[PDB]
Amino acid sequence: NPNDGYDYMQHGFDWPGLQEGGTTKYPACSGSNQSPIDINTNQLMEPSSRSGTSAVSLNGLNVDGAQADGITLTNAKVDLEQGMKVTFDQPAANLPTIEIGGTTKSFVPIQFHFHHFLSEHTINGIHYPLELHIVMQEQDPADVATAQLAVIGIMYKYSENGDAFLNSLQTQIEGKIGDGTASYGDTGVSIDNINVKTQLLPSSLKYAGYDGSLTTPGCDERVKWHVFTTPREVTREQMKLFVDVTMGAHAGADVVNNRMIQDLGDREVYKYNY
Ligand code: NA
Ligand SMILES: [Zn+2]
Repeated sequence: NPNDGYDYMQHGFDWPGLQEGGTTKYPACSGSNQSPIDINTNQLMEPSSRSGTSAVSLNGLNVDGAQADGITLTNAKVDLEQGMKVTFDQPAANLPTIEIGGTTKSFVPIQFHFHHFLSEHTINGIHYPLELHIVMQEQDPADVATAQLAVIGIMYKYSENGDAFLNSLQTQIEGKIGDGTASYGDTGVSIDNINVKTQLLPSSLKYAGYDGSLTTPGCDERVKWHVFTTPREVTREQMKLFVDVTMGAHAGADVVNNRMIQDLGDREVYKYNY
């Protein structure tokens, strides 16, 4: 019930073949620059060998939000259903940039969401219990439907010590469910402002970048991926929030919402800040 024309029962294995009225529903899900992928750290190439795309200048994302040129996601809201999407007022200053096809472009964070219980990307063949995707869109694109996107992927490994931001989100949500001001399935539920640098970015800026796609249909190949290789931490107790919210919203929802890894094909993956 959460997604419309597809689900995660086969982790997307079925997506490229779905047809309706003898017409293929998601032709781009069969492309050759699909995401997610495995990140083999011993095979990462040097950034200068990547044609057409530079490292991201994190700018305001990597400056304490309390600072003048630090970004704070404001008027933040979370959807109480699978993926727990968080939306907020569009940042307009200190935007991160990426030089693409020779042009430096600014990127605007538009939402962030989660892939819970199994990560979409793997690092050296290993999955993480949680992967956060901060989705950014190039500023003023020609058409929003075909806009260049940049996504930041952040992993969380199981640990005996949970993450601070996840704790706050869990506390806020569990509190609103408890006092009746929010119900599972509600969308755009208010939550506290978020300090990108202190609450979301991991402890090291090391990341793997490559050319990829959306990991949900239509799988459009318009994403510059930045997968940070140092994980944050999460406890099984914090992971319970995702099940409660996901099944509380739709009894038929898939609690493990990861698309399977895809063929790298002729792409290389590059290492940044190593
Ligand atoms: Na600030
Ligand atoms: Zn995602």
